[PDB]
Amino acid sequence: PQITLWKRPLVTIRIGGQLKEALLDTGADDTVIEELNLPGCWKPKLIGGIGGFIKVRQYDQIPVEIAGHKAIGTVLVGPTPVNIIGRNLLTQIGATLNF
Ligand SMILES: CCCC[C@@H](CN[C@@H](CCCC)C(=O)N[C@@H](CCC(N)=O)C(=O)N[C@@H](CCCNC(N)=[NH2+])C(N)=O)NC(=O)[C@@H](NC(=O)[C@@H](NC(C)=O)[C@@H](C)O)[C@@H](C)CC
Repeated sequence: PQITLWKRPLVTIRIGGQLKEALLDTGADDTVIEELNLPGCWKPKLIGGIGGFIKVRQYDQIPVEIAGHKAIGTVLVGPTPVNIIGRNLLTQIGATLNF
């Protein structure tokens, strides 16, 4: 699709069999989702944002369906204020910015 930016670019994703809402975030290197269980092994990581750093769980090679487009890649899980789809998965679905 073509998504304009008058409103937050929120979309439905499927991850681990569950439906969630997430923000398409060109300013995020990585995909960060609120605390939940995912299958498999994770390792501890820290990530930064506007306000500082938080601790997250890094899961690799997780399938995510993003507005009906498939991706498989890293998902970080932790106390993010908003679920965000970052460039690691936006590139997989062919997302670009256009103006
Ligand atoms: C979680 C809240 C929504 C997404 C977030 C994405 N902003 C980018 C900004 C770039 C850094 C300052 C971000 O956090 N990116 C992180 C996301 C985490 C991630 N791992 O991908 C990032 O790329 N982090 C990199 C580091 C890049 C930082 N800069 C740098 N390396 N020079 C990293 N790998 O840790 N937006 C925001 O932080 C903005 N917040 C908002 O829009 C709203 N606030 C809330 C709480 O939703 C609004 C109500 O204010 C800020 C800028 C104020 C207008």
